[PDB]
Amino acid sequence: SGEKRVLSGRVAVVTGSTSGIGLGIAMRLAMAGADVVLNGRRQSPEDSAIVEKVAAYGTRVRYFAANMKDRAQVEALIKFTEKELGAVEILVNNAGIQHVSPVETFPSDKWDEIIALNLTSAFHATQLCLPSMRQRGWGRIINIASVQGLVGSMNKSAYCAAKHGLIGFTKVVALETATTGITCNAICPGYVYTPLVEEQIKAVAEAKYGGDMEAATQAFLCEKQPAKAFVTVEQVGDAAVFLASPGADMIRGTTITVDGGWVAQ
Amino acid sequence: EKRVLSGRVAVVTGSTSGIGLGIAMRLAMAGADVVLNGRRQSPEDSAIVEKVAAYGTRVRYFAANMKDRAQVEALIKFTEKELGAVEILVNNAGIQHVSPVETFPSDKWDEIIALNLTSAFHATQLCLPSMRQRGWGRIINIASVQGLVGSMNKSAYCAAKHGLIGFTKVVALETATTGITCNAICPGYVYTPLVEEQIKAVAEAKYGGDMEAATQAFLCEKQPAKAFVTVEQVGDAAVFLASPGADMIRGTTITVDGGWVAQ
Amino acid sequence: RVLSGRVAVVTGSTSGIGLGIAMRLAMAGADVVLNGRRQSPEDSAIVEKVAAYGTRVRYFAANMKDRAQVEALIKFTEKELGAVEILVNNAGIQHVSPVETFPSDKWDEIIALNLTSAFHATQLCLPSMRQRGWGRIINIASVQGLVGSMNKSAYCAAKHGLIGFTKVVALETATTGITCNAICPGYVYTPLVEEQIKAVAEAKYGGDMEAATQAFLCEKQPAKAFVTVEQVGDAAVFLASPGADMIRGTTITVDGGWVAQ
Amino acid sequence: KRVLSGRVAVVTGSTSGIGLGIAMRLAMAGADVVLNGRRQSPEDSAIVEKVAAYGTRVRYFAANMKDRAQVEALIKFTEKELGAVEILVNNAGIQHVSPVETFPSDKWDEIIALNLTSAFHATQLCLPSMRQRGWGRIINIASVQGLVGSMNKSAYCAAKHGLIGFTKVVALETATTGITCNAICPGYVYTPLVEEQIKAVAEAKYGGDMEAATQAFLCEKQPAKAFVTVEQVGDAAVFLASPGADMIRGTTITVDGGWVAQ
Ligand SMILES: NC(=O)C1=CN([C@@H]2O[C@H](COP(=O)(O)OP(=O)(O)OC[C@H]3O[C@@H](n4cnc5c(N)ncnc54)[C@H](O)[C@@H]3O)[C@@H](O)[C@H]2O)C=CC1
Ligand SMILES: NC(=O)C1=CN([C@@H]2O[C@H](COP(=O)(O)OP(=O)(O)OC[C@H]3O[C@@H](n4cnc5c(N)ncnc54)[C@H](O)[C@@H]3O)[C@@H](O)[C@H]2O)C=CC1
Ligand SMILES: NC(=O)C1=CN([C@@H]2O[C@H](COP(=O)(O)OP(=O)(O)OC[C@H]3O[C@@H](n4cnc5c(N)ncnc54)[C@H](O)[C@@H]3O)[C@@H](O)[C@H]2O)C=CC1
Ligand SMILES: NC(=O)C1=CN([C@@H]2O[C@H](COP(=O)(O)OP(=O)(O)OC[C@H]3O[C@@H](n4cnc5c(N)ncnc54)[C@H](O)[C@@H]3O)[C@@H](O)[C@H]2O)C=CC1
Repeated sequence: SGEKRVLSGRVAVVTGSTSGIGLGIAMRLAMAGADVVLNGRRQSPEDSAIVEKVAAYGTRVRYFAANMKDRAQVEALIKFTEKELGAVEILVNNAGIQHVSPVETFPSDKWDEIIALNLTSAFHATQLCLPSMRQRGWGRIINIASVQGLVGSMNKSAYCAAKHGLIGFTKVVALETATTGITCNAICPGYVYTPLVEEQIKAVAEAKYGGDMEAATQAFLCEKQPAKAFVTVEQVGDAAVFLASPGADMIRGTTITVDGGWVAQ
Repeated sequence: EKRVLSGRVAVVTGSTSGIGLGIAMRLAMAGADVVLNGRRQSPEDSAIVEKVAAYGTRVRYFAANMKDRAQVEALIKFTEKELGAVEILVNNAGIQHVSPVETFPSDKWDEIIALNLTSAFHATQLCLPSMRQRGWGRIINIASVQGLVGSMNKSAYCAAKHGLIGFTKVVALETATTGITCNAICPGYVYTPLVEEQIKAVAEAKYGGDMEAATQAFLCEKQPAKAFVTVEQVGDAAVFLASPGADMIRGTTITVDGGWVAQ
Repeated sequence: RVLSGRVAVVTGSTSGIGLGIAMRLAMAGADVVLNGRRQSPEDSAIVEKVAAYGTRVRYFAANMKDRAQVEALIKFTEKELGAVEILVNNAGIQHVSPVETFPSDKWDEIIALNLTSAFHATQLCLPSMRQRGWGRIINIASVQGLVGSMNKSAYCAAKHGLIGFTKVVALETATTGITCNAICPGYVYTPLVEEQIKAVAEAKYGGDMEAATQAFLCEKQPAKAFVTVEQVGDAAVFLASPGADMIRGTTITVDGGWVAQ
Repeated sequence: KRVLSGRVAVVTGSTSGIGLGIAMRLAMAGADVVLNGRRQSPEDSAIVEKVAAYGTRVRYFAANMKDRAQVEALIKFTEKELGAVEILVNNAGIQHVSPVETFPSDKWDEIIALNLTSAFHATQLCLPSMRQRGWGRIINIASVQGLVGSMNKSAYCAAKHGLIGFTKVVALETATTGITCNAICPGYVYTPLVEEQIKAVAEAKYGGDMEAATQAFLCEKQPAKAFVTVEQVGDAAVFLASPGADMIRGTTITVDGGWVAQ
C-alpha cells in the first residue's frame, strides 16, 4: 500500500452515489483515503462496476441499495455500514430529485416527494448517525444543497423550498454540535452536467430550440451561471473533501457555494 | 372612511390568537374584509369575530385544519362564497416543537413541515389562478428569523421556515410581471402562547419557576432590543406589504426582530 | 398623519429618489429640509412642490463629501426647524467602469459620498436623538449592497459597506427609541440610471433610448418594470412610523425580484 | 509535487497573525511567497525562515498598503524577484473599537483605506497580468463582520462588508476566465488584533482577569466557544487557490465556529 492520506481510516456514507454529484463525491473521498459506502434507490446491473471504479483508489468500498424516503431503509443503510466497515464518521446527504413546474399546477405528490427526499431524509440520516459521532467525539455531516437553497428560480418551488430548508437544518445541527468535534455544513453547487440537469436541457431543447441540444445547453447555462460553464462533479467532491478535512474543524453551519458566480449577482 | 385596503378580501390562517389575530386586526383597521380561521370551532369564536369587526369591515370565521388540503380548499371556497375572491392570502398558522435533533420525534418533524411549509404551498396554489385572472394579489407568508438563521433545538422549525422563504422567492419570480406579489415577514420573538410555553419550560429547567428572570434571559439570548415584537407590529408589516407602495416589493423578507439577524 | 411635527433631513433630495422620499415624508406630516450639492435655479420650485402638503420645508445647499458642510446642514436644520429626528442618507453617485481602469479619484468619491458621508451625518445626529429618546436613521442603499454587478465595483463596495454600517448603528441603539435601517431599491428611473441607459443606447442600440431602457431593465429586474420614487418614499414612511419601532438593522428591498433570484 | 507548486503568491500583512498563517499554508502547498508588513522590523528574517521551512522561494517587502505607490512597488518587486503575481491575498487590516458617536474621523478613514481600498488598488494592479496569463486567484480576507454587524465596530464592519461587495464584482467581471475572486470570512482568531481587544475588555470590565475576559469575548459571538486558528484560515486559502476551486467565484468561505449560522 501507499502513504496514508488525509481521510485515511474514516468511514463515509454518500447517499445517491451511483450517479452524478454523489458518485463524484464518493470518488473524491476515496481518493482522499476514506472508506466509502455507495447507495442507490434500487439495485441495478451497473452497481458492481461503480463499486470497482471507486475501489480503484485502494480503500474499502461497499454498496447498499436503499430508498432514502423510507426511514427503515435509511436505518438499514446505517446499520449495514456499521456491520461491514464500522461507525459512520462522514455522512454525505446527497440523494435528490427535481421536478420543473409552475406553482399553480405543481403536482401534490411530486411536492411531497421532493420535500421527503431532498429535506426530510437528511434529517432521518443525521438523527441516526449523530449518537455514534457524539460518543466518538468526531463527525462530519455534509449536506448537498444547491444555489436553489439560497435564491429562487422559476418553476422549482418544491426544490427551492426543500433546499432552503436543508440549509436551515444544517445551521441547527451545526449549532447543537458547535462545542464538539462534529461539524455540519452544506455545499451549494450551481449547474453540474448530470442526468438531473440533462433532462431539463432536453425539455428546453424540444420546447424552444427545435431539438438542438447545443444551443439549448448554452442558453440554459448562460441564463443563470456567469461563468458560462458547468461546475463538475469533481469540484463538488473536492469541496466535500475540504469540509471533511482537519482544516475545516471550525467551519460550522455554513454554505460552500460552488456555482460559477450564480449567487454573487 | 377611505382606507388603503378598503374592500380587499383577506384570509389569515390561524388567526384566532397570537400573531394571526394581530394581523387580522391590522388588516381590518386598514379597511380589509377578513376571514378568520382556526383549527376547530371554539366557544370564543364569536367574540374574536366581534373584536375584529370593531374596525368596521366584513368579518367571517371558518374552522379548517390547514394540514388537510381539502379543508384549505374549503376555506378558500367559503371565502369566495361569502365575500368574493381571495385577494390577500396570509399564510400564518404554525406550530413549534423544541427538541435536540437526536430525539426529535418523527411525527413532530412531519407535522411542522406539513403546517409551517406545505400548507402555505397548498393555499397559494389554490389562490393564484383567481389572482392572475383579477390582475392583483398579495401572498404574505409568516416566516421567522428562524427562516434566515438557525437556533439550537429547533431543527424542524428552522427547516420549515427557511423553506417557506425559498417558496416565497419562487412564487414572486413566477408572478413578477403581474399585479401579484409574494413576500415573507420574519418576526423575532413575540409574546404569544407559542413563546410563553417555551419560557415556562426554561423557567422550570433553569430558574426554579421564576418567569420574570426566565423571560428576560429568553429574550436577551437572541433579541438585542431586549423587548418583544408585538402582534400589532407584525400586522403593520402585513398592511405595508398589501399596500400600493409595495407593488414592486417581490420575493423578499420584511424582518421585524429587534436586531436579531443584524448580529 | 403619522409623522406630523417630526423634523426630517433628506440628503440629495433635489431630484430622483431623494425628492420622492421628501415628498412622501411631507405627505405623512413631517417638516423637511431638502439638500443638493449646489444651488440650482429650480430650488424654489422644488421647495414649493414639497411644501404643497402644509408642513415646513427648507432648502440648504451642502456638499455631503465635506464634513464641515454636513455639520452646517445639521446646524441649519436645528436653527430653522429644530432637532433632527429623521435622517435619510440618500445623496449618491455612480460611475461605471471595469475594475482595471476604474479611476482612483472616482473610487474615492463614491466611497466618500455613498458610505462615509452617511457615517458623518449619523455621528452628528445621534446625540440629540439619544437625548430625546427617539430617532430614525434611514440609509438609501441599493440591491448593489446585497449582490454584485459588473463594472460597479466602487458602488457595490460602498453600498455593501453602508448596509454593514446600518447594522452596527442599529445594534448600538437597539434598546433605545432610535432605529437604523436601509432601503435597497432596484432600478428607479432617475438621472443616475438615465445616464447609464444613454451610454448603452449609443454603444449598442443606435441611440434608441426606449429599446435600450428595456434591455437595461430586463438584464437585472424580473418585474420588467421600474421601481418608482413614490414607492421608495412609502418604504421610508413605513420605517419612520410606529409600526417599525422594532425593525432594526435590516434591509427593506424594493427591487422587482432582483435579489430573490 | 504539491498543489500550488510553481505559483507566485503575495500576501499583504503576512508578518503577523492570519497573514503569516496564510503564507505558511500556501508555502506548504508549494507556492513561492512574498511577505509584507507595514514597515521593517527586527523579526523579518525569522519570519522569512518560518515560511521558507517548506522548500519554496520566499521574499519580503516592506510597504504601506495605504499608499498606492507602495502597493505598486510591492507588485513590481515580486515581478522582478519571483515572477508574475498569480495569487494575491489581500489580508493587511486594522481594527479600532469605538461607539459611532465618538468614532474618530481619521480612524474611520484609515480603516476604509486599508481594509477596503487597498484591496482595490492591489487587485487593479494585478489583474492585467492574470488576464494575459489566463489564470489568477484574488483572495480577500474579510470577516464575519462583513456579513453581520457588531457593536462599536462601525468602520470595520463597513469596510469588511464593502470588501465582500468588491469581491463579488471582481468575480463577475472575470467569470469567463481562469481568474477567480473570493473572500474568506474568519470569526475570532487569537492574533494581536484580537489580543489587544481582549486586554482592553479585561482591564475595563474583568479586573484584569484575562481568562474571564477571553471566555466572555468568545462566548458572546462564537458558538464553538473556541478560537479559529491561523492555520485553518490558511487551509481555506489553499482550498480557494487549488484547482478544485476553479468554479468557486464571488463567494465567501466562512470559518467562524458558527457565528453567522445563528
Ligand atoms: N446537477 C446539478 O446541477 C445540481 C444538483 N444538485 C444536487 O445534487 C444532488 C445529486 O444530484 P445529481 O447528481 O445532479 O442527480 P442524479 O440524478 O445524477 O443522481 C441522483 C442520485 O440519487 C439517487 N436517488 C434518487 N432517488 C433516490 C432515493 N429515493 N433513494 C436513494 N437514492 C436516490 C439516484 O439513484 C442517483 O444515484 C441532488 O441533491 C441535487 O439536488 C445540487 C445543485 C446542482
Ligand atoms: N411567536 C413568535 O415569537 C413568533 C411566531 N412566528 C410565527 O407566527 C405564526 C403564528 O404564531 P403564534 O401566533 O406565535 O402562535 P399561536 O400558537 O399563538 O397561534 C397559532 C394559531 O394557529 C392556529 N393553528 C394551529 N394549528 C393549526 C392548523 N392545523 N390549522 C389552522 N390553524 C391552526 C391556532 O389555532 C392559532 O390560531 C407561526 O407561523 C409562527 O411560526 C414567527 C416568528 C416569531
Ligand atoms: N436610481 C436607481 O436605480 C437607484 C438609486 N439608488 C440610490 O438612490 C440615491 C439617489 O439616487 P438617484 O435618485 O437615483 O440619483 P439622482 O442623481 O437623481 O439624485 C442624486 C441626488 O444627490 C445629490 N447629490 C449628489 N452629490 C451630492 C453631494 N456631493 N452632496 C450633496 N448632494 C449630492 C444630487 O444633487 C441629487 O439631488 C443614491 O444613493 C443612489 O445610489 C439606489 C438604488 C437604485
Ligand atoms: N483576528 C481575527 O479575529 C480576525 C481578523 N480578520 C482579518 O484578518 C486580517 C489580518 O488580521 P490579524 O492577523 O488578525 O491582525 P495582525 O495585527 O495580527 O496582523 C496585521 C498585519 O497587517 C500588517 N499591516 C497593518 N497595517 C498595514 C499597512 N498599512 N500596510 C501593510 N501592512 C499592514 C501588519 O504589519 C501585520 O502583518 C485583517 O484583515 C483582519 O481584519 C478577520 C477576521 C477575524
